[PDB]
Amino acid sequence: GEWEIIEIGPFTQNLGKFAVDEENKIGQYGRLTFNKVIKPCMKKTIYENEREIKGYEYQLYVYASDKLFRADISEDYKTRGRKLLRFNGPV
Repeated sequence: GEWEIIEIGPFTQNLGKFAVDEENKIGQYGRLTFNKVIKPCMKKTIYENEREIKGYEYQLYVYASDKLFRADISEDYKTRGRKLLRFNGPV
């Protein structure tokens, strides 16, 4: 368990892809969000000791046209959960 931001290209757009494809999950009715999906993203892996988990939290900020957004991805184990949900962005 230790890491953080990596790149500033796909790493961001990535969440954007699953963003609209997952926006439904955490929520109920997804929408359009491809205006400006990026913002200061970040990621943090989560490995046990001998490969008992090896999770990864993907936090992306989707700055769409209608406004600024952001989702949170987490895929850990041992006492975690794997899936994309978060999709907000306060002001």
